[PDB]
Amino acid sequence: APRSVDWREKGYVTPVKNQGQCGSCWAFSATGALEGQMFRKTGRLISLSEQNLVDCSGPQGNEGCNGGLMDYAFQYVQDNGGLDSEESYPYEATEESCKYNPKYSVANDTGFVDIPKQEKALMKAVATVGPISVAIDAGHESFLFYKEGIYFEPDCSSEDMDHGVLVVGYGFESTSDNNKYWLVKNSWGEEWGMGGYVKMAKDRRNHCGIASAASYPTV
Ligand SMILES: *C(=N)c1nc(N2CCOCC2)nc(N(Cc2cn3ccccc3n2)C2CCCC2)n1
Repeated sequence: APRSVDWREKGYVTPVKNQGQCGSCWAFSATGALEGQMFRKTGRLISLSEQNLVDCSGPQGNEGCNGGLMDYAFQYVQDNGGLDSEESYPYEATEESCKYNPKYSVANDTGFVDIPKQEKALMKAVATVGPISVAIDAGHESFLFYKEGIYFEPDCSSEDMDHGVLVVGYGFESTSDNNKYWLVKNSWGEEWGMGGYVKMAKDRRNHCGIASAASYPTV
């Protein structure tokens, strides 16, 4: 696997979005992964509708603003036969009736792949696939108020995750020791973190569970 990867550089990644006061991080994580796989497939980067996922993917197990899972979102897209663009179906930050319209579908998927629960497997997936949906333990004030640098939380769990995000790459800080990170796109707007991103500690014992529930859609 290369020593660093940043799929933003290759065109795979839309600007940072903001989920607002809705428990829809899973929908943002899933749209980010499918944005990347649709870009690999077609060469077009098209922002996808989280609202479509929030409003419509109850049968697959999602719960709107009460949470959900990226794999359930990928199963919805396969069952539904499509997913609308963000432009056609903009984000409202509350769970509403389903308004999917196939005319405005711009993405599809054929299922999903669950990555083995190990950081080396995650690294190989990031290097060979594109952006990867992951779950993390974000439930510390240190993450809420993260500003810059490598995030390392000694109380983080590797087994109990509570937030869905997107790994867009990995690398290292030049600067001392234990300097590797996962480049993670959050859905808390651009003013959180580093332009909306967090450098997450890498190869530190599966810090915050980043490799424990990683997946991506097949297209
Ligand atoms: C993301 N914004 C988010 N929010 C929540 N909430 C907890 C419940 O109330 C609102 C915020 N939870 C997550 N989770 C945990 C979760 C919740 N649900 C509901 C239905 C099925 C699975 C499920 N997981 C994360 C979502 C992806 C990884 C855990 N996220």
